[PDB]
Amino acid sequence: DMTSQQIVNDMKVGWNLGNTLDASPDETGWGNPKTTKAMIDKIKEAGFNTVRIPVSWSSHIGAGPSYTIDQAWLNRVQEVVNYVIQDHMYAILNTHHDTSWIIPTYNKEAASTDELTKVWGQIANRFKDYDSHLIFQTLNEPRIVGSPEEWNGGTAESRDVINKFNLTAVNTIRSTGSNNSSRFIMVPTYAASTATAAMNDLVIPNNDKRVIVSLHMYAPYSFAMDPKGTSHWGGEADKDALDGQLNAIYNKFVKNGQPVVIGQFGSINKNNESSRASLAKFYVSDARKKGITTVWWDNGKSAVGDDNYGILDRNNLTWVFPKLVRTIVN
Ligand SMILES: [Cl-]
Repeated sequence: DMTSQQIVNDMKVGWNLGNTLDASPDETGWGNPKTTKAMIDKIKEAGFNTVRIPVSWSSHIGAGPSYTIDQAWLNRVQEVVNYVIQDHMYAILNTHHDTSWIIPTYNKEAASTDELTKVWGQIANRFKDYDSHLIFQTLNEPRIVGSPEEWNGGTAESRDVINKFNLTAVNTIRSTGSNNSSRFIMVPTYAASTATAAMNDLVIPNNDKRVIVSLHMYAPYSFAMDPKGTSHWGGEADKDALDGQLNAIYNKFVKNGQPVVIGQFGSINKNNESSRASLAKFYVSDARKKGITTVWWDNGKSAVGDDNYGILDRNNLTWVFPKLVRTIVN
């Protein structure tokens, strides 16, 4: 009987198993160890209630027109889903670095739609009997790689085609029955962008009451993502800018009865844990006041500088940034 907003609130706060099943050609390909139950237990013990499990399917899909997903890969994905589910957390299962075959142009739409139907049909069938703690996310950051608008919310054409892709995925999921008839489903804007036009052009498939919007927002960019940007965050201007961004999401979606999960946020290590914790504390608390649940991007990289978003050392089961983790889960 739960509503989408009740689900989002129950999810509380999440952690991404990044650079893992989303790596290629296999789980260890980008330097992370094979995931264990003990790693996921650490997540639960810290107080997270959601794990997002990004999965890149491309390397595991056979030739058209069957597009068969390798059974051993599905079996491994299910092992990882089970770590999370057996710990009584929400699991988000997606498609991830799949832009090679998911291409949002009118010219590529028919072929991508067909493959999405075949691929989501197999994923959904395998996972159909899980309860509502398993959430499907149709697409990660669907976009045209290399286009000028890739990180600016796309174009009218690509935003239109993404709506068709999300609709195809939702219909395919629901068509498989069992608990997929009522499973909660996350769908992104173009690139999961918070750009005004990306959010304005999103159409919820079938106006389905069990669809949640997925957005990614590593704000503020210069502090959080840019290795050349400032290493300090705090104070009234920084709070005002972030509150403004969260309020735009609240005003567009949440206030109108459309729930939102920020399925990726985070900051890189600039030897600046205090600033990173100040940011996370404000981000998570202000998002929650606006009904929005957040999910930290952890790629297993905790050295200093570019792309080091990891906060758990998976190899020795140690939280590297203990003040930061505590601000995320409080
Ligand atoms: Cl200031």
